[PDB]
Amino acid sequence: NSLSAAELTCGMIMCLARQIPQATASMKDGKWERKKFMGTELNGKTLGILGLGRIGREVATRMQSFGMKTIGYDPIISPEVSASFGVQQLPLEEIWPLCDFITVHTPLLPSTTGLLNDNTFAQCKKGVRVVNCARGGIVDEGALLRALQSGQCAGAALDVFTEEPPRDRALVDHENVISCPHLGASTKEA
Ligand SMILES: CC(=O)c1cccc(NS(=O)(=O)c2ccc(C(=O)Nc3nc(-c4cccc(F)c4)cs3)cc2)c1
Repeated sequence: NSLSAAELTCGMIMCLARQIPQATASMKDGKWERKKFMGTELNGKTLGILGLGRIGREVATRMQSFGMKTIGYDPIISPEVSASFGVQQLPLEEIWPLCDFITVHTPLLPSTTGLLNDNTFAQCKKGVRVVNCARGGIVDEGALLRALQSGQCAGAALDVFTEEPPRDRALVDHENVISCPHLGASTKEA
């Protein structure tokens, strides 16, 4: 249930940091491009977790074992509660500039549609990497594409889309985007 989505989320973080999907595609194309796929060490990097329910918490404790600094926001949870599972809660506007990675684990609500958009992408560190394994639309897909084309977002991992399967292929086809056909709950155990 929740663990299958959390596990996919953590797998997406790893794939963004080390470009494994892109590296595998390169190898199967007969190339050996070690320089192109220089990646990111996760230890010491900051992961922003938006939404601190069950799945957000599971992602947090897994990624803490990699030495990631886990910060986040959830308007239902108090900072004292989030501290108990190791997530430093800050106001959203303080979160954007600090994150190397951002992952969303909110319900899809009016307040969370387009949570990442043109405004908040601009508040991020240049080169932020974004994961959406929750619900399509939490990350504004048009804004995400603009951030990818500018370099403001260095990479994105999407398990979900506003339309499934997506009809607009701009995100899926982007070289810095990794994607899955909504596999979040696709394990035999789940
Ligand atoms: C563990 C504990 O003692 C405790 C204490 C109180 C309640 C619970 N219950 S819970 O843990 O199951 C749970 C359930 C729901 C939610 C939740 O609805 N979160 C949402 N976030 C946004 C959100 C909007 C904008 C930006 C953004 F980043 C996030 C919208 S709604 C969060 C946690 C548990």
